[PDB]
This record gives sequence, C-alpha cells and structure tokens, in this order.
Amino acid sequence: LTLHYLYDPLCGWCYGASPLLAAACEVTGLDVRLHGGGMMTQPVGLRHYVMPHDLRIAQLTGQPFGKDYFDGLLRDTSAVFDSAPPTAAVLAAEALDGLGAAMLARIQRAHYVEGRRIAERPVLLELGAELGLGEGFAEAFDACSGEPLRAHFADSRRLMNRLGAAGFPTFALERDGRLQVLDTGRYLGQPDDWRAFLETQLRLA
Repeated sequence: LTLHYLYDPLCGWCYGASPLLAAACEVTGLDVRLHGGGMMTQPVGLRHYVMPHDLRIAQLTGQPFGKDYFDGLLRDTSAVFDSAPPTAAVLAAEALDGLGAAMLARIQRAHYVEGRRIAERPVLLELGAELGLGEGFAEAFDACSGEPLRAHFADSRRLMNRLGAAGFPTFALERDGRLQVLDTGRYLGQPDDWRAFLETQLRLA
C-alpha cells in the first residue's frame, strides 16, 4: 500500500492537512509519496485570496497561524508566493535524507507560523540546516531546482490530471496497482480518524 499525497507548499488547505500527512507517516507498512503540483509557479498585494481561507482552515483543523504571518509576511510587499523553491527544498530533503515530508511540514511552519519567506534560498537552506541537513543541502537544493523540479511538476500534474483532481490537497491510496482517491475533506481535523482509516484499509487488504 502506497499513499500518494498531491500538495503544494503554498496551499492553505494542504497546511490544514499537515496533521493527516504526519499521522499517515506513523502507519506501519504504509509507504507515503509526495507529489508537488507547482500551484504558484504571485507577489504579495494576493492577500485577499488567502487570509479568509486561513482562519476558516484554523477553525476546522486547529492548525495555528502566527502573528508574524498575518501581520508580517502577508503585509510584506516584497514577499513572493512562488511554489517552485519550497518544492525543490522538499525534493532535496527527500533526495539527501528521505526527509521530504518533514521538510514540507517545516516549510509550512516557517510560512504560516513564523512568517518567513519560503521562496528565498537562504530561508530554505536555514530550514534544512535546522533539520540536520546542513552538509549537502545547499548543493542538493541547487541540483533539484533545475530540470528535476520541472520533471517532478510534470509527473505530479499528469497524475493529478489522470485522477480528475481539481487541486490540492489530494490523497490517493495505491493497492496492488490500483489507485483510489480518498475523501480528504471527511478527515480534515481528524488525524486519529485518518490514521485508523489507513490502518483499516491495510487490514481489509
């Protein structure tokens, strides 16, 4: 069994689903694969699209949003919402240390809690160093940011296309060569339910 997670670092609902990714990573015998879709590949001006979503996301999922995000990053004219650099950082952490999911969560925290500029290479390198990747992360990030990122987006977008998925987050469970899109909305805010659902699917197999 493989859980496929179609995400984007700058998708607020994916941040709402961060507890579901974490709980899925705890399911013995479940493989989890990340697929970054390249949603925003917009300078802050951009804010009307996000902030009303965010407090709704918070009230449904309990996920936290920091004052430095609400009154800092979202008020920074020079902030750039670009999905490509943070996705390359996820790819690099997975390539270098198998820490893609941990890097995604750390990146979302840097954005939504700490108000940091996750489109910026020094910010991403600092997150990698916080996770113990300082030896090799800079060069892996630079390698991943070129053609590998482009090939990754293409793969993710055709997968999403083949599933009819309108957007992110999308979770799809693979069993014996079959693919089933899961009802992620039913599980937002219920990570213990989600873990048990995945355990129950393993038992039913």
